[PDB]
Amino acid sequence: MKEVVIASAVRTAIGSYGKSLKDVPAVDLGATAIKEAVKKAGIKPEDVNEVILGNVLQAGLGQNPARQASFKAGLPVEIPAMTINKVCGSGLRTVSLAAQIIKAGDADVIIAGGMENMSRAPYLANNARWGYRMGNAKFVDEMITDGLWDAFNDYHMGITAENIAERWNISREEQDEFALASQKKAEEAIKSGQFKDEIVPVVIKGRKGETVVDTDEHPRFGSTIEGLAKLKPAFKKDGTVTAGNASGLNDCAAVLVIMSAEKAKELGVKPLAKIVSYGSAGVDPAIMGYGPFYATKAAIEKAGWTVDELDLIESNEAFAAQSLAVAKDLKFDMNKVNVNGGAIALGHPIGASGARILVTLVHAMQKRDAKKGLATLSIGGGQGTAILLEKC
Amino acid sequence: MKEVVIASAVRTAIGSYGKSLKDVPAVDLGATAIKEAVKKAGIKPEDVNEVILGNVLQAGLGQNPARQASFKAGLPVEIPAMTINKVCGSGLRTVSLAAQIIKAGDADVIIAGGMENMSRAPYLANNARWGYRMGNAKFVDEMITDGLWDAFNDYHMGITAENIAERWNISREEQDEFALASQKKAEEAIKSGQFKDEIVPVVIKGRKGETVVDTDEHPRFGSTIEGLAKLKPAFKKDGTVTAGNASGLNDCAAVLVIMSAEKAKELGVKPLAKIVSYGSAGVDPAIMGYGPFYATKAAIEKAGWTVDELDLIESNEAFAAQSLAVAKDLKFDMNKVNVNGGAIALGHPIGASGARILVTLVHAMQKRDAKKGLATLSIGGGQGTAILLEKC
Ligand SMILES: CC(C)(COP(=O)(O)OP(=O)(O)OC[C@H]1O[C@@H](n2cnc3c(N)ncnc32)[C@H](O)[C@@H]1OP(=O)(O)O)[C@@H](O)C(=O)NCCC(=O)NCCS
Ligand SMILES: CC(C)(COP(=O)(O)OP(=O)(O)OC[C@H]1O[C@@H](n2cnc3c(N)ncnc32)[C@H](O)[C@@H]1OP(=O)(O)O)[C@@H](O)C(=O)NCCC(=O)NCCS
Repeated sequence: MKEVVIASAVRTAIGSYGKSLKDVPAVDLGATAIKEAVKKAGIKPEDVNEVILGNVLQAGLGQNPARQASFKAGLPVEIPAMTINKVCGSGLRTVSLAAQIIKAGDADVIIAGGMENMSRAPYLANNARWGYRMGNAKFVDEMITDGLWDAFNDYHMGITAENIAERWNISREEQDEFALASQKKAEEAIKSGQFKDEIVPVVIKGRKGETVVDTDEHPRFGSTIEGLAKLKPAFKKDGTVTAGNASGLNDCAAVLVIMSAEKAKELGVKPLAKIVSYGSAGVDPAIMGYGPFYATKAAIEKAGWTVDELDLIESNEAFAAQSLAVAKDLKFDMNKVNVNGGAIALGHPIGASGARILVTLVHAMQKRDAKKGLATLSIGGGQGTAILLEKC
Repeated sequence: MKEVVIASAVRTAIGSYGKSLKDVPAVDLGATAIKEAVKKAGIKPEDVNEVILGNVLQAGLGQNPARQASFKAGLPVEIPAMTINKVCGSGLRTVSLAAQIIKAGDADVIIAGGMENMSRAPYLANNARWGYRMGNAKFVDEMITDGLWDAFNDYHMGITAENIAERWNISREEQDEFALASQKKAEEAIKSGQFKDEIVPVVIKGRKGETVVDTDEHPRFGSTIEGLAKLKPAFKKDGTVTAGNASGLNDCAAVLVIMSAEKAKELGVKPLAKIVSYGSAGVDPAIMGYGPFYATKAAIEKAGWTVDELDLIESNEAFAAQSLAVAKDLKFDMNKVNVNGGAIALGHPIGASGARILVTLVHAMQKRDAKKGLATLSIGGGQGTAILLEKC
């Protein structure tokens, strides 16, 4: 097989629900990231063979959101594009799909990653076409239905976290301590400039002014264990899961240029990392948060690695409960996990999230000179996906 | 690299808008086709490595429609799934994506295809979440916006068909004659049993009864040139494109089992066709209907074939105008094109359409003993995709 590398890795800041990125469509976040990713790779727009982007809340975004992001980015109309939906895994899975297509001999350069604007999701009327006839009906929150609700069990993803808290015996306190540690890591990383290299600014041009968004806004600086302990349960009576130990609803795009090592050499690109292996797996939807266990095991086996060999790990924090279960069973050294904070603090912009963690991983590997890295995350509907990277 | 084969190919009947399959969600049509494809292929569900399905109108369908179809088919939960949106080409692109993943060394057996229920598309309120504040707004038809409207030029796909008609001087009369020919061929094919081997019946459990849908209902038997000439332009004043010479809005699923030739031999499968090559291409969105010209050329070049070596062709009839343009420029022998009718008569269920013409092609190739086949179609947003088959 051809070897496959990451040439550049870029993301917008992660905006909070209804806040900083509320007026910026997902496809415009995506275009902002694409332009800057192409520029950071040091290639020309004409060098890209395909665009593959994750997006989950596609409702009313218009034909083929990936194609829209591409066009708005200045990429030639000649380049094909497609939009992938694997829920939370979308943005990570496009990167392994890119690797697969390159290994198949069909391209040398692919723009991958994902984009999401949860703040902009519509409401739906399911029976307006042919009519309600009589009686009240549901005005459906598309964000919940398309992104956050289990289609088999008829409950919120937060209930899948409670299921994991119950079965693995992970206490509210353990969940709150994990959340607090993520907040503290995120604050320290932001203030020490760890994200400065990876974040492309988004310029919001209104009728009257320009505003620049370039800082993650979701973290709660000065978080305390007492603050967390007082929070009410978010999903069920007497639940362990709360807004403080669950990831948020957020807006972001994150994009990587993926290439064959031989194309990168030819074009003078200095790659950030090699994509070593990857894997995807399914699990019972009721415990979807455990998906990364199987996906990580598959990818590691494929690579001929072990977990102990890993230098840095990004394991997406959909919920403390599930992150803890996964870490425990994979026996992670928690000092190597989400060293710049995770999604409890930073947010979870579902379509983008997988790509966002990989962006974060590859920049952290460069800065810390770490040789081997893992990114993996859980997927609503009962899946996991993972990618292993090696420094070039 | 590994050789890639099609082990089975099945579709539901194509229902008309608001009619026979109005009460059957896309994911249920998909599940129906998946179960029958796995059966026809002669494999176990546990031999399947991934499910990759096209679906365009995802709004309110719940998390990850491909996973839902996979789950409702009875496939084991350990199998991963993802949903692809490349508009009209979604269903065909999943097949070449499967071939790429297999060629990459990452799987041996993939369920691919597409599913769509256009009758069931919701209406949307885009600003219900944070408020309209004041003034009337749009109650958005999600089928139009997500499937049929150009995101760049702000007009219907039918206007892209007028554009081609104007550029190429394809007259109303020429479009109507092409339409009539498609209708006659579909009638002949339906009545002569050509679609019997490929159609899986859909069993609808109504309160009143149990009903079975197993026949394509869109064709209009006894269509006449005079009947076509009386129709009004559907998209612009004094236009050439009408309801009669455009494809319809339709509901269907079409699924294929794709495997390495090595695995097929190990499992005792007798394949239907080898996948020889494939391609995708982008064009200006305004002339999207021309996408197959470039896609087809790429595929044929990769294969080192020529157009005149083709024994059967399925070139999707999004509109008579664009089918006629692609056909003139690729120089097709029209007697080998859409021999069982095309989408003007049969319908165009967007996410499934590209898989549906591939199903139709492979069955037609076994019936007529043809050696080489091409499936190609246009994509809204200015793309094309194509697959080349050689009969085993
Ligand atoms: C949990 C959830 C319902 C909360 O949504 P919300 O009510 O809009 O959340 P908010 O961020 O507004 O938080 C509400 C209040 O909780 C409190 N809160 C949240 N995090 C806190 C923290 N670290 N410390 C103290 N208080 C906190 C605050 O009081 C906040 O009010 P404020 O913003 O005025 O201070 C939502 O984030 C959610 O659904 N998350 C899970 C997402 C998910 O399932 N993703 C898919 C994973 S597979
Ligand atoms: C053209 C379009 C708007 C028509 O929608 P519609 O009005 O719902 O179409 P209908 O099937 O109801 O047809 C309307 C009337 O036209 C007439 N008609 C359609 N096909 C006909 C034919 N072969 N002969 C005679 N009359 C015909 C009929 O009178 C019909 O009324 P009836 O069924 O009551 O007899 C719709 O099919 C469309 O938008 N098609 C294009 C889809 C598209 O763009 N797809 C994407 C491609 S990239």
